[PDB]
Amino acid sequence: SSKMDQLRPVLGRAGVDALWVSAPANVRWLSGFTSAEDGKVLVSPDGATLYTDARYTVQAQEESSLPQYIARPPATYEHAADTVRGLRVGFEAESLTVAELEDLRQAWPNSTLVALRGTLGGLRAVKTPEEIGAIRAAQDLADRVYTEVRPMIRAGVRELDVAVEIETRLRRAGGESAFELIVASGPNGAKPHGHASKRVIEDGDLVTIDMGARLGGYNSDMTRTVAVGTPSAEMKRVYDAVLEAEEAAIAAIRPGVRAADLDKLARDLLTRHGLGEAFAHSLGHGVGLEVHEGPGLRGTSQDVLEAGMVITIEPGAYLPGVGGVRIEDLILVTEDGYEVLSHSAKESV
Amino acid sequence: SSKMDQLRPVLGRAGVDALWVSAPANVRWLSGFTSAEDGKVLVSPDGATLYTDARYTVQAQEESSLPQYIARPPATYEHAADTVRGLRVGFEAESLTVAELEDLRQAWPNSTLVALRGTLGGLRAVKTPEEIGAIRAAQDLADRVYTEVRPMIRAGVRELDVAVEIETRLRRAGGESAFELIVASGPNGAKPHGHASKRVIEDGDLVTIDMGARLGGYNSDMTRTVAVGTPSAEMKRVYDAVLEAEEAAIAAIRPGVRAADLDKLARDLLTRHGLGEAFAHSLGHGVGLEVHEGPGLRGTSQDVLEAGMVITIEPGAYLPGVGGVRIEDLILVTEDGYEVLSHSAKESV
Ligand SMILES: [Mn+2]
Ligand SMILES: [Mn+2]
Repeated sequence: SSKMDQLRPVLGRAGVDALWVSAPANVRWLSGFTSAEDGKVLVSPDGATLYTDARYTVQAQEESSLPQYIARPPATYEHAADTVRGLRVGFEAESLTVAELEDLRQAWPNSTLVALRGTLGGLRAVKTPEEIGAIRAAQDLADRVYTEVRPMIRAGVRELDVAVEIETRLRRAGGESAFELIVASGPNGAKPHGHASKRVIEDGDLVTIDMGARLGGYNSDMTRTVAVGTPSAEMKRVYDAVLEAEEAAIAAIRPGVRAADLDKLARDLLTRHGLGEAFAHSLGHGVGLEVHEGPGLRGTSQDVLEAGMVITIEPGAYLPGVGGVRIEDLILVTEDGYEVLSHSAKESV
Repeated sequence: SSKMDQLRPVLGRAGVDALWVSAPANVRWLSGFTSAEDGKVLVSPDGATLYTDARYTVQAQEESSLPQYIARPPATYEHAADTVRGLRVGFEAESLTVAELEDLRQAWPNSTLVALRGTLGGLRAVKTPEEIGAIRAAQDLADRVYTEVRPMIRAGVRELDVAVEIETRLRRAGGESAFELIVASGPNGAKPHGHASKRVIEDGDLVTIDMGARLGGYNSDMTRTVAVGTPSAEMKRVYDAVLEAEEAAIAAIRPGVRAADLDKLARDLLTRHGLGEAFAHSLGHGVGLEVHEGPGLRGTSQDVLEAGMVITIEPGAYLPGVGGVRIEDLILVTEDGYEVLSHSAKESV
């Protein structure tokens, strides 16, 4: 099914006749336009149109699978007004600002604007082979850089300087760090929040490296924890439990498995190994045009995995004031199982 | 006048009794909380309260000048509901999403939510001496790194690699690049949009370096253009005109000068030197907790400069397919003139 033919039944069930697409990732998903922060798409009974300004004329002509109307706001949605006369027009309420909604309300007085909240969650969950290729390229770059920087992770090095080395190499390759890099050593390993600080890595520390590459618009995501010297027996048990949990959750991936059941599998396992109050609250997420997108792997999730989806699996266990471990891989759901896309070594500790 | 005593008359003129502050920069401005993406402030007849969650308990106690209520949304604004009973409550319509507004509407059924659009524009335009100090520190870091990277800008070097060197050094210093770095050589100098590409700098090129440092939450911003080898006579005339324009606009800065009149001064000057259809459409902007904030120096601006404001002055002239020049300095308005905060050399060409 085409992307448009995936989207239209969703709009029907949501009770709207049209959709103003404003989230850059969904503008790009639908049209192929790669400067999507400066584009908008109207999906309507008349078809679908990409709105962008004249700076982008040639680019949009080359990239867009949709016809273009070339102008600046407010001419864009004013031109669109006659198309949505008398229609229920959905909009992305978790993206659109109130001021932007007011602008549309003024332009479309004979339309009914309908807020869509969770409606388009996981719209992009299943990737095409072209999209998978782009994600593989991003993850391959991530793996290359991780492999290059790994030996520099040793006693005497600041967390921050490890992060700088990773960033430098991703950028030089024509990519970028996908999100604020995490390099968490020793007690900093217990904060899932923290990013690379000036703390100096020391003998005995575990070091958690949480990183992804953005390349050609697509993201990757993985997490590794490594030992510098010999860790405490406690931290070794924690590492071994998190790795056991990760590999077990990954091994249950297949079309039809419920995301919540994956989360439960990880929870139960960590609980069996004495870490059932120390663990992260979501097992993982979709990855694509955004680092964090549908599906969601939490206990309450109603998501069901299907072939073509790309997700993370990331159990974590944190011991406040002591240390913590996260291990994460990027997984493609296949027709009868899974394929791990993130190839960097997972070491013993 | 305190920040609260600056804000309350503005709210009065805007016809509201209260304000839900959601823009991170204004949350931080008002409270001093530095993880302001995860804080919200209610300004009300009862006073002002910072809302944030328990991860931030100690930090908020240490940083906030305002009392704290500790919880996650929606408990935060539900707890706030009784405070705004029967009140007109302003909200930042250019920040708040429609979904977030719906959440507030449900929580506050006995309140009237009032959209504020341009209302708080330039709220933070005048900086305190502490804020000025933070901006000086950011700009000093920018100048240091620029001075360090400048000699590497030569024939054979990719624009991208110059950008990487700048980023590396800012990060290692405990700061960050304030915005996507621009290193624009040769014809790339004619695109004000473009960022550092893989283009190799060559003899004869001008190179425009547009950069700032974010450090401790505060931003800096400057732009330099340099010659690699000997430029064409045309590009030299363009450079000399832009520098002439920049220094002239800067020399007119004082309390009471209209931002629009500064823009006109630059326009007229470029026009006199045959570049009056080649120039940028805004002369500059405020800088602070954001790279781009009030005031605005465009022809239509109603802004009037006052002591304590920090702005950029950046004339530009672009010759499509050939090249272009931008030169920009960061300026503090003083009681009887100005002080240039950006100290990197401006070279001859
Ligand atoms: Mn990760
Ligand atoms: Mn600049």
